[PDB]
Amino acid sequence: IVDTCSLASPASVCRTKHLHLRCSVDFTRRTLTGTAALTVQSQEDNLRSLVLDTKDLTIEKVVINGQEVKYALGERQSYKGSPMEISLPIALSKNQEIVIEISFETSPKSSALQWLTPEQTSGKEHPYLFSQCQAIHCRAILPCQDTPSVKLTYTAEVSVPKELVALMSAIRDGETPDPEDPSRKIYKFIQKVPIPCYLIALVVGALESRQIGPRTLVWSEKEQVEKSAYEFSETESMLKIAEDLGGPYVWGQYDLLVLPPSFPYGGMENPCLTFVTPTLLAGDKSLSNVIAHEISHSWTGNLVTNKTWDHFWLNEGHTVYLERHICGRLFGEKFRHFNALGGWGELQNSVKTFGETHPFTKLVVDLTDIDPDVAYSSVPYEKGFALLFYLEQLLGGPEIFLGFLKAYVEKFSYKSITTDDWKDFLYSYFKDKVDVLNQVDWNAWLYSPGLPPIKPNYDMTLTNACIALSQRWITAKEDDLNSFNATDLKDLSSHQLNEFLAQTLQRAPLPLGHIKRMQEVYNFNAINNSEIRFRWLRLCIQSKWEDAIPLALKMATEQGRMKFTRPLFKDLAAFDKSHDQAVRTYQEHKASMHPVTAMLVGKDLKVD
Ligand SMILES: CN(C)CCOc1ccc(Oc2ccccc2)cc1
Ligand SMILES: [Yb+3]
Ligand SMILES: [Yb+3]
Ligand SMILES: [Yb+3]
Ligand SMILES: [Yb+3]
Ligand SMILES: [Zn+2]
Repeated sequence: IVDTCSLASPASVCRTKHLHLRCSVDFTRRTLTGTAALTVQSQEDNLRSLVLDTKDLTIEKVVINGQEVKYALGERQSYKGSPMEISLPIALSKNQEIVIEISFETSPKSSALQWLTPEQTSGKEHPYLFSQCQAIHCRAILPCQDTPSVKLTYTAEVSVPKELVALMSAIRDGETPDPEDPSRKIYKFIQKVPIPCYLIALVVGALESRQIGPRTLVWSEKEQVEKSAYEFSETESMLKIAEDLGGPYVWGQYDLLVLPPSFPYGGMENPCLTFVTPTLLAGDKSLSNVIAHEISHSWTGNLVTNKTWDHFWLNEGHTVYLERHICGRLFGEKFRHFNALGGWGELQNSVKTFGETHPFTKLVVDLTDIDPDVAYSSVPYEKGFALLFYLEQLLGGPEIFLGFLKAYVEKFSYKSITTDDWKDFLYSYFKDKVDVLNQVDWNAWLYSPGLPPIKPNYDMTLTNACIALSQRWITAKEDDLNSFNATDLKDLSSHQLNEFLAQTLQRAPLPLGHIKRMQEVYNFNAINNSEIRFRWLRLCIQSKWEDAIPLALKMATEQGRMKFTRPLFKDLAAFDKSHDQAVRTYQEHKASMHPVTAMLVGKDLKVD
């Protein structure tokens, strides 16, 4: 099967087995410079050339067997970058391995990287760099077969200014002063478990660590360590549950890195070092499902991997499925159902926003000539989850379906698979239930746009109070507003508060007087919980409350998680009173934003 997002030679032609990366980080030039040594195994007879992905890389030379070889860069193909063809000096037989050492330098404009000035950090004294390779940005750091169909181990040595610390998606393997430059340090890393390259990660900054479990340090700038250690304290208990459900955690360490506010995603499951947004820091551990999610990826995604990005739902549906099982183990089955139902609500929202015929409301997609970053949404997460929850109920319940899950992980560990591999295995595992599986509308579930053909069964117990309060507000007239009071919230958890706001946002706009009264009685402006504040601010802006404009602009820019930043900017652009402010604010912040987020918000706003 073809990876339409990669220009490199496919796995049927050759396979990278190992990367040795030696590089130096230059904050003055905003470049990573060094060598990438790829141990490549031929999958063909008489192999005489191969192609790697690159994007905005400067190649100095390519060395094989101690000598330079011929290579050429093809024309750039937009978001895919430029293909790099390398002429092998000796034809390779099948299964023969060689080492190809490429000397390269990244561009400042690397879409994989954000370079922060001291001013953009917590500490204000030192600059900061972080990577984000998923889906296809690893090629903007180093030449590689940038496709999740290929898995490799890696070792790395990274030279940085001595006042800073480097971390990677790997086990830390020592530091020393840089023997060539006393103003620098060299940090070493080893990743002994084979991984797709999208899992390669690097951060360099003024980082400190705190131990929070037997195999977990939290890393961040000093200003955030204390809050992060508390917020994620349940990590080890989640890892133990995850091991029970998925089998052995094979990666050794499970560290967490809390990035600066411009980190563009809730989390990234980089092996040995999950990256998360500081917008998780609600002060009460209430957004810890994101940690449960990233933990779960150590099985579904990092062990069993999607073969191409068209099959991304395999990564996300199964991970959300495991995530909600971890939460259910910790807080009860009724809570698992509460979050499952909330996820269905997010899928409804996506389908409504995209449109019920939109190609990216399909579960299995076709990314031919589409930038994965433009396609990305919560659909593969929630439509994928819905399919699995539906199957769980069809096939005899969670205990039975968890047996399939563990078997599936065992079966495909260290491999990259397609939707058919998954469905073939489902049928084999549940062969005594084929008659039931054969009545599943597979083509609709997998390939039709819109809401899925069947909605699962959800327990309503923790949801009822959220809907009831939302409905009171929606059905209230002016002469009913007096009856609302802070006592309304006294028995709602933060999770239920968030769901009340989600329910209400689905019916937005509300009358302006309603939203004013809400603030007057509940003081939602004072809540720092990022998920709650996000929905609250969207509700205010869509209901045309001008007072909320500065609050929404501030949330949109003072952090950069796209889940929040993109919709806030879009709501602000849609509101006539804030439109010009939204565009100008974007234009003022554009140069200092994450490159991917800057591109997407700019497209969202039609700024060019
Ligand atoms: C979430 N991660 C931490 C950052 C974004 O990572 C991506 C993962 C997959 C991707 O490609 C798609 C998008 C939609 C449907 C199918 C495939 C695009 C981006
Ligand atoms: Yb041959
Ligand atoms: Yb400044
Ligand atoms: Yb098949
Ligand atoms: Yb009335
Ligand atoms: Zn995920």
